[PDB]
Amino acid sequence: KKLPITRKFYAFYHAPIVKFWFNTLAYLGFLMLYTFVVLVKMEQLPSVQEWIVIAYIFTYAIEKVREVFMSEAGKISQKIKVWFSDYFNVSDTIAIISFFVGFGLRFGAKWNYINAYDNHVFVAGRLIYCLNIIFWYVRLLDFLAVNQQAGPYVMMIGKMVANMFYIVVI
Amino acid sequence: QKSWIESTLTKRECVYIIPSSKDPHRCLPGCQICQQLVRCFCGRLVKQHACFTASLAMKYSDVKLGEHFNQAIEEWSVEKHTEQSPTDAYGVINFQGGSHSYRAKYVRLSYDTKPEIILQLLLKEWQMELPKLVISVHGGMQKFELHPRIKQLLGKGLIKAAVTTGAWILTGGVNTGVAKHVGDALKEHASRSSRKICTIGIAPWGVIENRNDLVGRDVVAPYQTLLNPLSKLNVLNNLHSHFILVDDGTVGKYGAEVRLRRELEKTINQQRIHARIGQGVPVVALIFEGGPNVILTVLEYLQESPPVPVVVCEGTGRAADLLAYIHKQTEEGGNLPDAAEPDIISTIKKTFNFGQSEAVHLFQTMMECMKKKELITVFHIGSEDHQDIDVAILTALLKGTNASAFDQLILTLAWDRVDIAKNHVFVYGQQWLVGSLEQAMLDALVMDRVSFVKLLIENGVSMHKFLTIPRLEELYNTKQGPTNPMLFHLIRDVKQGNLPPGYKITLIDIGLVIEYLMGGTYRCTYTRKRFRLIYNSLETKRFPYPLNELLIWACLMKRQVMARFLWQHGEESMAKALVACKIYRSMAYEAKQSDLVDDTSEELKQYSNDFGQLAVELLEQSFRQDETMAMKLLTYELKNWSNSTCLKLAVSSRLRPFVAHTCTQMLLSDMWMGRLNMRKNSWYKVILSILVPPAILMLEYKTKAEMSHIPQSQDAHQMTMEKKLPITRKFYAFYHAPIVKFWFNTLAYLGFLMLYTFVVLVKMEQLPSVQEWIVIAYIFTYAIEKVREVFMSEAGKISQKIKVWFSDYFNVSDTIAIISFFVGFGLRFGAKWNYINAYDNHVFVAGRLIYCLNIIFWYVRLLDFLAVNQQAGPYVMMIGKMVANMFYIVVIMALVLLSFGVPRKAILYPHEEPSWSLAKDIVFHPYWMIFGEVYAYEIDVCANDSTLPTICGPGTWLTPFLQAVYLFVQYIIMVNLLIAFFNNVYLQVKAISNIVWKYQRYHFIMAYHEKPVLPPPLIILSHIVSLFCCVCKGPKLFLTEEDQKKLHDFEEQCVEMYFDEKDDKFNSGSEERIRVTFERVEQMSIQIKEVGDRVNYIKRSLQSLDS
Amino acid sequence: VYLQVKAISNIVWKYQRYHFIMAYHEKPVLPPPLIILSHIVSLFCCVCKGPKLFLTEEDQKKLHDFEEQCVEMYFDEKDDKFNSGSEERIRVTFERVEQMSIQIKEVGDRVNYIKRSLQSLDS
Ligand SMILES: CCCCCCCC/C=C/CCCCCCCC(=O)O[C@@H](COC(=O)CCCCCCCCCCCCCCC)COP(=O)([O-])OCC[N+](C)(C)C
Ligand SMILES: CCCCCCCC/C=C/CCCCCCCC(=O)O[C@@H](COC(=O)CCCCCCCCCCCCCCC)COP(=O)([O-])OCC[N+](C)(C)C
Ligand SMILES: CCCCCCCC/C=C/CCCCCCCC(=O)O[C@@H](COC(=O)CCCCCCCCCCCCCCC)COP(=O)([O-])OCC[N+](C)(C)C
Ligand SMILES: CCCCCCCC/C=C\CCCCCCCC(=O)O[C@@H](COC(=O)CCCCCCCCCCCCCCC)COP(=O)([O-])OCC[N+](C)(C)C
Ligand SMILES: CCCCCCCC/C=C\CCCCCCCC(=O)O[C@@H](COC(=O)CCCCCCCCCCCCCCC)COP(=O)([O-])OCC[N+](C)(C)C
Ligand SMILES: CCCCCCCC/C=C\CCCCCCCC(=O)O[C@@H](COC(=O)CCCCCCCCCCCCCCC)COP(=O)([O-])OCC[N+](C)(C)C
Ligand SMILES: CCCCCCCC/C=C\CCCCCCCC(=O)O[C@@H](COC(=O)CCCCCCCCCCCCCCC)COP(=O)([O-])OCC[N+](C)(C)C
Ligand SMILES: CCCCCCCC/C=C\CCCCCCCC(=O)O[C@@H](COC(=O)CCCCCCCCCCCCCCC)COP(=O)([O-])OCC[N+](C)(C)C
Ligand SMILES: CCCCCCCC/C=C\CCCCCCCC(=O)O[C@@H](COC(=O)CCCCCCCCCCCCCCC)COP(=O)([O-])OCC[N+](C)(C)C
Ligand SMILES: CCCCCCCC/C=C\CCCCCCCC(=O)O[C@@H](COC(=O)CCCCCCCCCCCCCCC)COP(=O)([O-])OCC[N+](C)(C)C
Ligand SMILES: CCCCCCCC/C=C\CCCCCCCC(=O)O[C@@H](COC(=O)CCCCCCCCCCCCCCC)COP(=O)([O-])OCC[N+](C)(C)C
Ligand SMILES: Oc1ccc2c3c1O[C@H]1c4oc5ccccc5c4C[C@@]4(O)[C@@H](C2)N(CC2CC2)CC[C@]314
Ligand SMILES: Oc1ccc2c3c1O[C@H]1c4oc5ccccc5c4C[C@@]4(O)[C@@H](C2)N(CC2CC2)CC[C@]314
Repeated sequence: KKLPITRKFYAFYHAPIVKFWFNTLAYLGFLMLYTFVVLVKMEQLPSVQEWIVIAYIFTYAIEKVREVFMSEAGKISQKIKVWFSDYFNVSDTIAIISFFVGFGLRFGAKWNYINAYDNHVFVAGRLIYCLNIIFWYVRLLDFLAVNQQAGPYVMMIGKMVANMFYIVVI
Repeated sequence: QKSWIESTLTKRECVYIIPSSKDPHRCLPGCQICQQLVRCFCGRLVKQHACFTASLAMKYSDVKLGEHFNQAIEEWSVEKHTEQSPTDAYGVINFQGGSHSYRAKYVRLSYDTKPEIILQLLLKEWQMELPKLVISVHGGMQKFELHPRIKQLLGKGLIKAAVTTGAWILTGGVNTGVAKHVGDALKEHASRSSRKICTIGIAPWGVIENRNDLVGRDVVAPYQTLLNPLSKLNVLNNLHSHFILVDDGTVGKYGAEVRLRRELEKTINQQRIHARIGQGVPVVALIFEGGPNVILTVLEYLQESPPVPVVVCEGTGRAADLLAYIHKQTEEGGNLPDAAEPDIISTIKKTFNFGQSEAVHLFQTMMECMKKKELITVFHIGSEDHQDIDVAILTALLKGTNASAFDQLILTLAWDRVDIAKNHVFVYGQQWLVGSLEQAMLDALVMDRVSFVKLLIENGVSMHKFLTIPRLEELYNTKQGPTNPMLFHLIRDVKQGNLPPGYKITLIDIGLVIEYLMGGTYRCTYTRKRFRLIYNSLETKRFPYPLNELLIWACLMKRQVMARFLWQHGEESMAKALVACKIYRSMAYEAKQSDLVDDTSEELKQYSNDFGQLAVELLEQSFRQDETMAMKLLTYELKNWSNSTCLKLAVSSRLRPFVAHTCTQMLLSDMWMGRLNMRKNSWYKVILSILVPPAILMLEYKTKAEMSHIPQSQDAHQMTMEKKLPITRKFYAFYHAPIVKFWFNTLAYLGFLMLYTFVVLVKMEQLPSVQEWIVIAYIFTYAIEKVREVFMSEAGKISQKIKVWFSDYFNVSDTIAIISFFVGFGLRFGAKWNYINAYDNHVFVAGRLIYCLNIIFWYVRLLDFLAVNQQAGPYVMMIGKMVANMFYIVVIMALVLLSFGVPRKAILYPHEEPSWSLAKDIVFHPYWMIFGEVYAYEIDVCANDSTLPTICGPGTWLTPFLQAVYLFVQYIIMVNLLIAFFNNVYLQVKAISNIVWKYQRYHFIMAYHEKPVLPPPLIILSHIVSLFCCVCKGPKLFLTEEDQKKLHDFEEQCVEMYFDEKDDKFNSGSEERIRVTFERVEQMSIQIKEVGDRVNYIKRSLQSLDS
Repeated sequence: VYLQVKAISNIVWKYQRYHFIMAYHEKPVLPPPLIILSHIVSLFCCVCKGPKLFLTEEDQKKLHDFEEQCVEMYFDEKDDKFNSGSEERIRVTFERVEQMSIQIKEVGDRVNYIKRSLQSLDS
């Protein structure tokens, strides 16, 4: 029993297994809040739950920018071509961009003060939230794919969609 | 200085320069030519010494002014005027890659190295193993060219002597003469056996080329093998591993190592060959094509204590062949044959020109080498004489140097060579001492020498007289063999942690390990009263069954090859295999629950499955011979294994293929019948006879002779010892049959559900109805019986009874069902009634609703009753295995569910306060869509035929698109993925479920021998009697003594038939017949070509006799 | 199509654990609501100022000996499996029985050259 006290904290928080659950628990708490935001009535100013959501997706987007620039290959345009080759990285790009399109229409709109959803710009911003949240539930399969048993089925669903295309066309 | 070589080893330089004899060559101006060409008497010339002290003396003219008083010219000895100095050389001498990389080492040491220092060099520093044989090859330098035929035999024989004994081969090192032919033997038959072969070349630092390239402290130097045309010097041989290099003067001066190599042989022969054998390492001398100095070396070996023997070859043709010819024309140790000395000395001088003067001096050496014939082994090639020189090398260490046959046998034991021991130690006429063969057995068991245990048993050693208590104390307490590092962890677990540092293990301690591994109520023969008292006293000091005692030993010491051998010898073969399956299995479970750097649990688990497979294959062999006698083998007490049972041992091991084998299933099917002959009855008749007790007496039963293979109770046996079976016996036979106890509980259980379904569907008043009290009386008395199953089951530890019982599915489900019933009955019964309207009391509602939910437990429990059938049972066990296997597909289906419900609720209902109804609404409708409900008129809420016209609003046109995607993913992808999952996993889950069903009929059927006759509404009558007879005051298979004798003869006969048909199936396979053809056609190709050469030796006389 | 897509999906899943696990050696400790604390530090230490397997010199030597030994064992067991197969043993039998048929017929002719001298030396 070696490893004094301040060494055992470095060992824990830098283990990849710990970084995973420490991102997973934060992601599940994110969806619980972002499910609350989208089911409950939205007022003019965002709620405290809704700012936490925005703070997540914003800071989550910065980390995706960092993964691109600081990955492997010296050529900057070669960093791009590798990263847009994965499924959920393309899905994150659509999810991050469409959120701030939706937050922009939501937040930067002239309110009515007599009845909500007479502003069609605010409706369109809210309805993008309701559709953007699908990206973030399907992303739980991305978290579920760490398991030895679940993982191969998640990768299987995509391969079966491609293989049955022409039966579905018929 | 970070160099063990520098503190111990020695270079040495000729610091004092004496010139050559008299003459500088040419070139009149004498003042320059004394430096240009005149050598030192060292041997090298004056410009290469460099002499840090005498470098200041070479400027005058040289060291040591002139004529120097001619007696003093010779004065250079290597002791006086040749100064020692540190290392200058060690490293890898890696040869330039030919076939492979071929590394080696070198030292460059002195001549005056002490014999203890050179021995310290080879072992510790160079990480070499202490050998078991030294083959010092000796011959003549530079001669050459064996024949091709003789090159294969002498090549193959030298390798198989060294790789099968782990030998050192001492050569000359340099590529001239012998080492060229030693290494070419290594070229042909290497098979990377340099791990076992360590050829050590002892050369000088003289005639070797590129000596200055090897200069360096810890230098991996490259070394070339190119035949230098202009040169005549010698290179090292590439296929050596270690080099010892001795310098007396310098380049030239071709001898300094003859003493040091010989003194190395003295040091090895003084070392013990093994830490159990007092005999020293033998040294042999192999003689190829020789020379004049060879004859002085051969004679120096024979004239010594100990007399090192000599092996001489022939066919090469030199002094080697002289020793072949001189030894041939000579009987036992007398002087000479008829006077043919002019024929001998003439043959001596054709090798080297001596000329009748000192060729006579060779003859006094040839008459002392014909003298000691017993230590000389000639290998005649051309008549397969003595079969492959590796036999003849190792046989030569046994013929001479007269010693005991014990000394001959234990020498072969260290070499791990039985074919020498069988064919040259166990020959006819050899006389043995009284306790020598026993000491050989004790050595062979410890050293893990299985094939010598086989040889000593065949040649007279009895294990009954051999294996004593103190000797078997030793077999556990050895580190001089392959030991188990796990046995010491098992001993401290049963002695509460005390561990003294010496700690000779006792057999009282081993028995506590066996009882811990076998588990349950196992009691070894070491921890009983009879053994402890005779263990204090120290024939009765021997064992009655020794091979039961060693088979446990071999398993606990993790010696599998020894365990498979000791299993085949002795009685009770199928039982010992099931014990060993249990012993390794328990050690495999202890290995995982222990902090070791070496797990070795997968090795033990494989060893457990090997003996388990042997048990199944003996049951299959016994079942084919006689079905009835094989069922007796499953259930007779063993009397040497704690009165246990081959079923009880296999069920303890969870060895499923034995319990699921058709022999045990016939036995379980026959214990189910009891004394009913259900081959000529029907299940209609058993049920009818439960309801009509006088219909019992119209049922065909089984006789005493039709039940000799079925275990019974003690008092049930008394009923059989006496159309037999009078009236009051036929009632005992019926109501105690397990098949009858089943239907008599099943009918009571179905009547229970019919009542408890009535109670829960019909209105409940304040006081319980008569139907409802019967229900309570059932579950109460049913709960008492479950408490009795826990306490009175198997294992003495009360908390271990708990852990086994909560491991089954329906026993956990019964616990929840029994507890939640009385929670519900408590809220139901013990509540203040209202008397104006029922179900205004929320405590009574909650009690009733628990009944409505508790009844699900009792319908699902009908699957527990349905699982007795051969066809339904495996499907019930299959349902559970399929739920576990499809978990992660269903999880994905649940995330797709939430991916749709959350946006649909968000789009369609934009004006919601926080409520727990939101959790309901995002799950509810999307779940029912999986099951056929499209909600057709709630799609497109803005349509005219919509049933939700007020939900139409901004953006509700998105939801038909969302639901189209949802159901495509659910039915068309995920439901069909789940159909496909079950199809392609069906066969291997149906198969596993059949074995699991067949395995657990044992615990099922053996439970109904202990259950009472009477069902769980009336069972309280049986629990009064069970307390009455216990305070006031399982089954066995009975056999008479003439049926135990017939059973032991059956067990022995079926094992004999097992190994015979196993050997006949192997020897009659196509794989084995092809290779024995391959090996015989190989030998026939050798002979016919060699007979084809003899018949060509015939036609030389045809031309002669035709003349 | 289940078995061959389930099989391909297992290998693809196992392949991409590398890019997955080696990504989490470079990700920050702290999750994406609080990760902005880690991006300040990452810009602080960069402007102001992957993993390796360390081995001592006596462990590199033990590793190179292991690599060499396992390659030697590879070609030996590859040659022993080929020379011990039923296909190769039949043909080496085929080629030797062919040569033995040649020799015995040709030794069978020599022994017929012997019986010419039997009638001679019997006379
Ligand atoms: C590696 C790859 C993955 C990473 C991708 C990361 C990049 C993601 C990129 C995201 C950018 C997406 C576009 C932003 C929105 C513009 C469009 C729009 O509809 O605007 C609207 C809002 O117009 C405004 O002026 C208010 C916007 C407030 C700020 C929020 C948007 C920017 C945040 C971005 C933060 C992202 C940064 C994340 C960190 C880097 C315009 O319409 P309106 O004004 O509402 O209506 C006018 C009429 N009315 C007033 C009568 C109603
Ligand atoms: C091997 C393993 C398997 C075997 C497991 C076997 C053990 C199973 C264990 C079972 C025990 C389970 C708990 C019992 C009920 C207590 C909880 C409860 O809600 O009580 C209620 C009844 O309170 C009473 O005082 C009336 C209870 C009458 C007796 C029935 C319960 C005990 C029977 C147990 C017989 C089991 C023995 C079986 C044979 C051993 C309290 O609430 P209330 O008073 O209704 O309401 C008060 C307010 N009001 C008056 C205004 C309405
Ligand atoms: C073991 C394996 C794990 C299973 C998975 C997890 C299981 C899912 C767990 C879901 C959690 C439960 C949701 C209900 C939440 C509470 C409801 C409540 O408070 O009030 C509601 C009561 O309604 C009910 O109590 C009925 C709830 C709906 C039935 C759910 C069936 C399961 C379908 C899904 C199964 C697959 C799930 C797929 C997963 C994504 C009503 O609201 P109220 O405000 O009380 O009154 C409103 C008045 N009004 C009615 C007159 C209008
Ligand atoms: C980004 C990642 C963060 C990490 C997560 C932890 C940090 C986040 C934690 C807390 C932040 C909460 C916001 C602060 C304000 C509190 C007020 C409040 O919520 O009141 C509500 C109570 O609601 C709750 O108590 C929870 C509501 C969200 C549902 C999910 C809770 C769990 C999420 C996290 C934990 C699960 C973790 C699961 C995995 C282990 C009452 O409703 P209202 O607000 O009066 O009305 C709403 C109307 N409005 C919106 C129009 C105004
Ligand atoms: C504040 C309270 C905190 C706790 C609460 C939260 C609990 C935590 C969060 C979520 C639940 C997870 C708990 C079980 C984890 C088991 C460990 C395991 O084996 O993980 C495996 C999968 O690891 C994953 O992370 C799989 C995905 C789960 C997290 C993301 C949610 C998606 C699935 C659910 C979404 C909803 C489902 C639908 C119903 C609503 C990885 O391991 P393995 O390959 O099996 O091998 C074992 C060895 N190993 C671990 C070293 C790798
Ligand atoms: C108009 C009405 C429509 C009618 C119906 C028809 C339309 C609907 C049809 C199809 C919808 C399904 C979309 C998935 C298809 C992916 C295919 C694919 O290529 O996958 C790739 C990965 O992708 C995955 O592994 C997918 C994992 C996420 C699940 C998809 C979301 C579904 C659940 C949420 C839905 C919730 C529902 C509620 C929300 C609205 C794999 O590709 P590959 O072939 O293996 O290529 C080789 C590997 N390679 C990628 C590395 C090169
Ligand atoms: C625990 C194990 C026992 C073993 C079983 C045998 C012993 C059990 C046998 C008999 C016990 C019956 C109780 C005695 C009182 C009789 C009155 C009666 O029932 O009247 C009813 C007639 O109902 C019937 O005749 C049957 C009602 C139960 C349905 C199942 C019958 C078969 C169960 C057993 C045989 C099937 C065996 C199947 C397998 C071969 C009329 O209704 P009520 O009662 O006027 O109104 C109810 C209202 N209250 C409840 C609010 C008051
Ligand atoms: C190991 C086993 C543990 C068992 C623990 C025992 C649990 C005992 C628990 C509770 C005791 C209940 C007694 C009353 C308590 C105070 C409330 C009260 O008096 O009345 C209230 C009762 O409200 C309810 O909800 C009653 C039902 C609660 C039990 C819920 C099921 C628990 C068992 C799960 C299944 C078993 C699973 C177990 C399987 C393992 C209201 O009624 P009232 O007041 O009479 O008048 C009417 C309303 N009025 C006041 C407005 C007029
Ligand atoms: C008062 C009137 C009394 C009579 C009436 C009551 C009749 C009796 C009660 C019930 C019906 C059973 C009658 C058929 C029995 C056939 C015999 C047989 O082979 O049994 C097998 C299964 O044995 C079982 O017990 C299976 C489960 C049936 C009893 C429990 C009810 C669950 C299934 C139904 C629930 C509802 C279903 C849904 C529809 C509502 C066992 O045998 P085997 O492996 O096939 O091998 C034959 C050799 N052997 C017998 C030596 C082993
Ligand atoms: C919120 C809404 C939920 C949404 C849906 C999802 C939830 C529903 C999901 C699942 C429900 C099904 C439950 C059974 C699962 C058992 C799994 C298992 O491990 O089985 C074990 C035994 O178990 C059996 O053999 C089961 C036999 C009883 C049948 C189960 C009841 C179903 C019928 C009544 C239902 C009637 C319906 C009406 C009543 C309400 C076998 O385990 P194993 O893997 O083989 O392990 C190896 C062997 N070992 C055990 C010895 C170690
Ligand atoms: C894109 C694919 C090809 C399709 C091409 C064709 C379509 C072009 C694409 C999109 C069309 C978007 C506008 C259509 C609405 C017109 C009618 C209307 O007013 O509807 C509603 C508002 O609707 C809105 O305010 C729009 C909301 C924004 C939707 C965000 C993108 C949705 C698609 C996902 C992104 C796309 C990618 C998805 C992946 C495939 C009605 O609200 P209202 O105006 O207040 O009506 C009065 C109501 N009242 C009487 C009750 C008060
Ligand atoms: O092989 C077995 C053959 C027959 C039975 C069992 C066996 O094993 C048991 C087991 O295990 C299961 C696992 C999953 C699903 C069902 C079961 C079952 C069922 C069961 O509970 C059951 C019958 N009886 C009591 C019931 C009164 C008959 C007890 C023994 C039992
Ligand atoms: O083998 C892999 C094992 C585990 C994971 C991946 C693997 O490969 C990836 C990949 O590829 C897929 C293709 C089709 C369907 C699913 C995926 C996935 C999923 C995934 O996105 C995912 C987990 N994490 C991020 C998530 C935080 C965990 C990143 C890496 C990832």
